[PDB]
Amino acid sequence: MTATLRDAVAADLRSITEIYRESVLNGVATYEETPPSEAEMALRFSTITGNGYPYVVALDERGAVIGYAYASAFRNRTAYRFLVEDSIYLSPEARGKGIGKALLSELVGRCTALGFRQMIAVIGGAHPSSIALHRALGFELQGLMKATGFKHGRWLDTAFMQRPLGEGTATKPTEGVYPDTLYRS
Amino acid sequence: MTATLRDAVAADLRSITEIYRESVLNGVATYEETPPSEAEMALRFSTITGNGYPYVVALDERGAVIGYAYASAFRNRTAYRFLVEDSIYLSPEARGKGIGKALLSELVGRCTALGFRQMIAVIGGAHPSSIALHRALGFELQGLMKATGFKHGRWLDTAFMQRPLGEGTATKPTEGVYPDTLYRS
Repeated sequence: MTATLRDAVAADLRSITEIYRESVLNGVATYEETPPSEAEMALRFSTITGNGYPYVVALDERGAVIGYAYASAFRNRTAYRFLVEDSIYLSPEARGKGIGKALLSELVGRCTALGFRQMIAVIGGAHPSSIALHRALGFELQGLMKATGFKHGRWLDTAFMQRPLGEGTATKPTEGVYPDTLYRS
Repeated sequence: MTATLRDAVAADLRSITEIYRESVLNGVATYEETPPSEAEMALRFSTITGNGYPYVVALDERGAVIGYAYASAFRNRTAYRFLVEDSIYLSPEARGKGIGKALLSELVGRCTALGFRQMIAVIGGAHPSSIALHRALGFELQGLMKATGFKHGRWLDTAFMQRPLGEGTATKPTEGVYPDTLYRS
């Protein structure tokens, strides 16, 4: 079935926070240990969206948020301004329904339209299902940083994947229009 | 000769700031574009050293600072606490003299002694002499993130290298002692 996506709003933060909490506690996708409060998630949302990045939710048939995704900086240093990193979190019962693919497709398309040139995924635990999702969307595995995380009493590998966006490295970005305007001072 | 190294102090701030400034303006080792103020560099210094990470300077024959290096988090999320990232900056005059190797060796040694387990280098521009320096101290190239920076009018690659520290992945860390005590909330 076609996923139902829309941009996230403030009113989604409670559900976002719950989804992320489950991931923090039970998964390896995030290397955070203590679930952030809704207030903290809301600050993060404010910052990401204030920087012009897309932040979207997936909805079930009744309109409830069952997953979310956003792009943000890999690192917010000037020279990295044309690079984005994707983050995707599905509630357990939203998995296996093509919703990850839809969220990632949305991020890829949005960031293409906005003028970013490369997208990186930093995959906690190097989980094969997350690697495969990204591969499905045209990311290529760039490397595996072994034993870089420690969570749930285990050493974790961290996979790095990358996809070009739009013109990629082929052209110079247009001066003075977003996202060239990020991180300038 | 053998390099002269010591821990950085507040009195080294001007030299640190000026060395970094030159790197910001002229180089690809940092993807920052605008030189930070001394006050900003001070905040960074305090933060790094307040987390227990080593921050050292190299001196010339007059005792003046001619290079510096530090370790810090790759990302400050809990599960990354046993991972450090190295940063090394030499003034133009300190180059070609083995000082880079002394500084890197010092960071490796210190971080090993302190109980970190992995070190990553994120090498701006995939600069060949930086890659070579790191390879000589046992780092291995993990991946090349193509066209991830844009500086001086050109697309830059970013190389990721890694070296295990001490026991590496072979044992579990000791609970309750540094650096297990970092990023716990």
